[PDB]
Amino acid sequence: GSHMYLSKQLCFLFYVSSKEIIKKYTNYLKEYDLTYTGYIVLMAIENDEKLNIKKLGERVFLDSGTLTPLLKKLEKKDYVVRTRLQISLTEQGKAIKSPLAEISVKVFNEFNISEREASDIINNLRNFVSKNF
Amino acid sequence: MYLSKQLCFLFYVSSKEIIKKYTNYLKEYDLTYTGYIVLMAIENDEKLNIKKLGERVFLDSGTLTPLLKKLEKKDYVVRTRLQISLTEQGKAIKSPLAEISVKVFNEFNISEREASDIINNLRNFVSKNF
Repeated sequence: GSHMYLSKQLCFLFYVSSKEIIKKYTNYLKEYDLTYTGYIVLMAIENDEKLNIKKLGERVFLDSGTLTPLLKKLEKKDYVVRTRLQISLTEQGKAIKSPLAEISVKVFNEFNISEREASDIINNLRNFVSKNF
Repeated sequence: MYLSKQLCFLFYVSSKEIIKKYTNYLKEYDLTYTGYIVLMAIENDEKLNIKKLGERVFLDSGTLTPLLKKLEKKDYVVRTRLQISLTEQGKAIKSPLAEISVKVFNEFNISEREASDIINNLRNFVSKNF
């Protein structure tokens, strides 16, 4: 019944779409030596902001096991600093977010997807998370 | 600017959350998510060539071949001189594997109409793009 046929379609279609969207980011991100998840973390920390790792994890839907070695790497890259712990952006981190911001726009402009189609996806995923997170 | 920001993030979060859920359920089978997709794509009594399977799941041989070797080590697929088919053990879990997807998307509070809208959005995006 519908729980089976709809979930199968949901599963496959999220698998293909996610796979392929991440591929396009990763392409742009190589030039910066950043992974996709690393990019997400940087983009999520605001410039005036100091965060603890738990709250940061809540915001980007990552576990501590994932976020912890990732922050160390970003620290090594001099993009974030940890101050006893709080996380924030370095001047280099704040600066690198200028070009990084262009990447989402670039990816979107590269896909065949209209402004109206994007709007619908936004609305529906809001809810898909909304009544869910 | 906002459009592409919201779409970047909302997609990130959706996939982050589907996978978390498939990982929970898949541990019992020692399967990665991509491996699960691959098994789901091979019908119970089917023998396919690896090129066609690659087509079904949008993977090139660079990713698919090592994955098939692993699935073979796990006694789920048989590879034959290259043709792929399910082992008897792989056929024995096709049913419980399918039921996982229902468990997963179920954990969402999502109606039939809400799921259908998402499906139509994504199917459109996929057909226009890949």
